[PDB]
Amino acid sequence: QPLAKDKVALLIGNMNYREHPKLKAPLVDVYELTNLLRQLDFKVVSLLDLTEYEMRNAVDEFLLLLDKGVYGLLYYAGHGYENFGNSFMVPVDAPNPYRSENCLCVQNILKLMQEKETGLNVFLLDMCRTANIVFGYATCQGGLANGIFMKFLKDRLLEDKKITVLLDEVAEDMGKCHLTKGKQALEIRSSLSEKRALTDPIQGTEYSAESLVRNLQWAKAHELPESMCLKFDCGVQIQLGFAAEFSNVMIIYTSIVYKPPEIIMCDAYVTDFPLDLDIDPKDANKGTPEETGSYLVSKDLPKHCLYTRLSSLQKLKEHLVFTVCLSYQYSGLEDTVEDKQEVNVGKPLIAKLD
Amino acid sequence: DQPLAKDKVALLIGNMNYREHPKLKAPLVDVYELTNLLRQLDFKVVSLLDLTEYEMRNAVDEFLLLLDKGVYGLLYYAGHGYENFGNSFMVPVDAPNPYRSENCLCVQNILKLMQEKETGLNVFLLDMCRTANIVFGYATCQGAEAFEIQHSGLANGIFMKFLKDRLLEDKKITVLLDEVAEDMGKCHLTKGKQALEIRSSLSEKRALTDPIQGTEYSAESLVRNLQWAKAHELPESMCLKFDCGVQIQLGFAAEFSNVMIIYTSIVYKPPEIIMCDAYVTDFPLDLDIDPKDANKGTPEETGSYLVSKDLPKHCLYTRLSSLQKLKEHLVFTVCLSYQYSGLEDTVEDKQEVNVGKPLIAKL
Ligand SMILES: CO[C@@H](C)c1c(Nc2ccc([C@H](N(C)C(=O)C3CCS(=O)(=O)CC3)C(F)(F)F)cc2)cnc2cc(Cl)nn12
Ligand SMILES: CO[C@@H](C)c1c(Nc2ccc([C@H](N(C)C(=O)C3CCS(=O)(=O)CC3)C(F)(F)F)cc2)cnc2cc(Cl)nn12
Repeated sequence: QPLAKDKVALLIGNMNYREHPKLKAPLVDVYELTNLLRQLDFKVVSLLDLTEYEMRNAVDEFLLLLDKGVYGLLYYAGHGYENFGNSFMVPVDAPNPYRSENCLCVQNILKLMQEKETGLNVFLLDMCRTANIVFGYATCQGGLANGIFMKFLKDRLLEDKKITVLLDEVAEDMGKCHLTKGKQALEIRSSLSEKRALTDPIQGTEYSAESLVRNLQWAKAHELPESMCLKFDCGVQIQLGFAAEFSNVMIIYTSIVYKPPEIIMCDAYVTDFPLDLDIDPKDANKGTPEETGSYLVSKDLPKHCLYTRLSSLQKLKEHLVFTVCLSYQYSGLEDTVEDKQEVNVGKPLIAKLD
Repeated sequence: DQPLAKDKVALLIGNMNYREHPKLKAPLVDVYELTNLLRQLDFKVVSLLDLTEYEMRNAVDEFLLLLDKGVYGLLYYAGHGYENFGNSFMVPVDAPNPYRSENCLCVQNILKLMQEKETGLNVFLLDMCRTANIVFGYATCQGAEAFEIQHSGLANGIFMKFLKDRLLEDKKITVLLDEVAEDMGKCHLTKGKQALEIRSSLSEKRALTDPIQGTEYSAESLVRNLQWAKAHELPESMCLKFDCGVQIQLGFAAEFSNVMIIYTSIVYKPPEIIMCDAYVTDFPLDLDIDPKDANKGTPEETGSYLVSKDLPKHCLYTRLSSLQKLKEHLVFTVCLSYQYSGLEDTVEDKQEVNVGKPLIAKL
């Protein structure tokens, strides 16, 4: 029975390009793929909208996890560039027109992967135009629907079959669909000489330094701040919540859980976020998570709160410090009272790394 | 439902006799055996040994013109190869030492031309020594180290030994090749001697065993049949009669599309004649036939080990390789040295023969 020493996955979805058309599918697809891989016991890091420097750092750190026998999976969705026989992943800060030096060369990553003694290394490119390496290269021409590749991949990914056979079925499913024939293509390259599957069990978990390094890094990237009850001088109590949508996207939500009898009406809101997050106050404190651009973790969030989506957590170099304001009017009075409390929740999710 | 092929054509090239590089042995057996397995799957096959740059570019370009809509193509190359700047190359027998890209055939350039075809299935197999529905098998093996114990020259190469055991399966070509890759992985002898990468954009259930689409007489179909029929035309057997009464039969067999075996035998000898030798000579200079290799008592003495079994026995054999170099009619002389009963004098006679342009030279 083939076994994995560990299962690690890096998933990058680029959508909000500074000088190129915006994509919608990577958001839904990276989130879908993250939960499918968690079902197969992968430790996953999922990141949205990365610059060149961020993507190069993420890919280099992912490659350091590929110790002998480890199963790796690198998925990229976004703009892709093809030039002089090479393909390139396009970061969100790419100039117009594309230049090689600003993008990540796919063949350079494949060359770095061939140097590893991984039990399985899957590299999937879902682009808009022995190492045991399986490379899938999906290409399509330029609301919450999946992209073509993920629509077919998600319905086969949990199969207990050799990864090459399973990807071959995905390519055949696409060729049997009229939507794909003149819109989407799939190319698979493989030097897999053994029976290896994403479903293969992880080997009897020892506590070696090598395995502890891999678990530590992943554990940091998943650290959410604990829920907080803020107590104000006037008696008002605000509950503060934190949810992870991606490794670099966190949803914050607030609710006035206790309002004293003597206070007619009160409003709470979050403000003064670190400037490196670039939070537009007009997109914060929404009555629904969907209004923040958060449509995936929405269902699993408490109701009747105010929501703020904190994306770009990878850009935070300091502690996440922000303010909770309170505007309350006393009974039988004509004054609006303001009071604020600073909150330091440390370095959440991917910002926990350094 | 059952996928169909409009037609099935294959071009197999095996380079062994390098001018400035080491000689290989496995392409001879591998190209011969793969030809016979493909014929069993109803492919029209062209098999060529030892091609120069010019010959290879012509063979590949002419095979690419056969790839009409719905056609199943297979290109197989065995010989020296090299990878330079992400591109791989097929080395022709006239390539200088060291390799120069302009003298070699770029594999990526060929794959690009295949992409422009509406083929039902396009299979490109490289067995090198170091929409289109394309399936590309890139096999690379370690060049034989100087002190390694060599085995028989009639042994299969590593890739073909594994491929021949799966090739006839009625299974999707990508799955079949994936099983070949896995068979090589289980064999620990191949761990550092043979590698195999499979690249595929096949989007349908295509197999080499798919039946050919209800055989027609269209112009486009007849064009592929005609070119292939020309490359398989052998001269018919001849009976040469000499003044002395002796009759000599001259026979012809094909080993490869560019290798023909000629054989002579005495079919009638008058009782008054005792000694009687027939031998072939005056071959076109372009073929470069060494007379020391001609007129042998066994096919194996000419370097012919594959069609030997199907050749008539008790003949004199001559192997004519490099038929692709023949630029005019294959004209040669059949000599007769004989002796009458009771006489010490050896009498001589000869007859010139024109057998047209055989096999690949018929193009
Ligand atoms: C080994 O670590 C774990 C968590 C890890 C990865 N590491 C990783 C991911 C993203 C980044 C980038 N970061 C923070 C910067 O580039 C920073 C560098 C320091 S800085 O001050 O410039 C802030 C930006 C990005 F993409 F988020 F931006 C860097 C490292 C990658 N894949 C996996 C898969 C699994 Cl499982 N674990 N894993
Ligand atoms: C469409 O035709 C058929 C027979 C055909 C091919 N054609 C083909 C064409 C040229 C050559 C070369 N030739 C003669 C020259 O290069 C000559 C060029 C003119 S010349 O006078 O210089 C002598 C050499 C070589 F390789 F033999 F050398 C070899 C093969 C190729 N693949 C297939 C597969 C199937 Cl099925 N049919 N098929």
